[PDB]
Formats: sequence, C-alpha cells, structure tokens
Amino acid sequence: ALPDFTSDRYKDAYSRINAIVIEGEQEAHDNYIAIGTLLPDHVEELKRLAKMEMRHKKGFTACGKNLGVKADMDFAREFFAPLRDNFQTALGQGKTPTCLLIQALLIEAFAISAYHTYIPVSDPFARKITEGVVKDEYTHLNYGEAWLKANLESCREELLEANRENLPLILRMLDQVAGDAAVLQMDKEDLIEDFLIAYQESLTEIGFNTREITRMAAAAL
Ligand SMILES: CCOCCOCCOCCCCCCCCCCC=O
Ligand SMILES: [Fe+3]
Ligand SMILES: [Fe+3]
Repeated sequence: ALPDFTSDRYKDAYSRINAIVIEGEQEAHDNYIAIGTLLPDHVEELKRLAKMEMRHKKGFTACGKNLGVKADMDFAREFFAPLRDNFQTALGQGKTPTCLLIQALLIEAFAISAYHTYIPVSDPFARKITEGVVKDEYTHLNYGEAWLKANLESCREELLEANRENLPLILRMLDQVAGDAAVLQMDKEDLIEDFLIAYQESLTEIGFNTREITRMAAAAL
C-alpha cells in the first residue's frame, strides 16, 4: 500500500532520500564536465548530458518542496564522499575508463534501479517528475557504454580494478539507506535485483562474457 506522504515518519526519511538524489544529480553534472577535460572531443555531448542532470536536480528539489521537506544536504555529501573521492583520484591520474565506470555505469544503474523501485510507491507530483526522468535520461548507447565498448581491449584490466574498488561502495551506500527506503515502501531486494540487471546489461553491451560479469558482480561481497 501507498505510504502516508504527510506523516513525520515519511518526511524524516524523505529528507535524506531526496537530498541523496539531489546531490547525485549535482555530482553527475560535475562528473560529466570533469570527463570533458579527459575527452576534449566529447565536450559538447558531455555539456548536453550535464544540462540534463541539472534539469533533474531542479525536478527532484521540487519533489521535496511539494511535500514540505527540507533536504538533509550534509548527510547526502557524506553519503557520496567515498565514491566522489575515488572519482577525483582517477580524474587526477587521467584514468578515463575508471571515471566512466563510476559515473556512466555504476551511478547510472544505481539511479535507474532507485527510480524504477520508487515510481509505484511515489506521490502523484513526484511520480510525474521521476517518470519524466527515466523516459528522458539518455539515448541508446551512453557516452560511457559506447566509449568502453570501443576502447575495451586497451582498458580491460583497469575496468576489473575499478569494479573491484567501486562496486562494494555502491553496496555499502544501499545498506546505509535501506531503512529510509523501507519507510518510503521500497524493498531492498527489488533495488539490488534491478541494479544488478542494469549493470549486467551494460557490461554485456561493452563486450564482457557471462563468466567475466559473474566474477565482476561477485566483487560486491
Ligand atoms: C549491489 C547493490 O547495490 C544496489 C543499489 O541499488 C540502488 C539503491 O539506490 C537507492 C538510493 C537512491 C539514490 C539514487 C541515486 C541518484 C543518483 C542520480 C545520479 C544520476 O546520474
Ligand atoms: Fe540524472
Ligand atoms: Fe545520469
């Protein structure tokens, strides 16, 4: 059944969830602009994708305002800190495949799963915004997916290392927010299932086989 969107219990859990989604969108904008320094020939497409995230950030900001909820931005900044730190380290080292696996694959699959799970349990205002985010988010092949498919043979080992370091951070992020997600009527198992399917699909597209993907998904533990 649908949660009571007016209760203090819902508003409290929404304050952290909403803030995480808002921060995720801001960091996605910053990340695609940062990737532009590593891929100067991709600047215009990256600027277009960065503008999409700011549109989503504004949409999700309005979701919190509509419910009369103040987003806990400090919690959101700390929530993203381990993953943000690893992105910055890869960026400074000029590690384009790592930067792309973090933002274009892991964060996008994390967002897709979250949005798909939230839609059937969301309030009418937030439902239209979220459905609008999914039915617009991107093209057939993502700036990262397509890039990683084209450059796989030169970056296979870096991708396996990036997955090993960053996939457990995504797992820990979900564990940290599973309680608040449950208040919003979202099942943790539905979030895990959807994320793994979306991540498996992108890896298959890039060029990894069943055995390689199995080994990669196993890095989460
Ligand atoms: C391996 C287990 O990990 C599964 C993670 O499932 C996803 C759970 O996410 C629920 C928290 C909601 C946060 C959404 C993040 C929004 C980020 C938007 C950035 C856009 O590019
Ligand atoms: Fe987004
Ligand atoms: Fe995105």
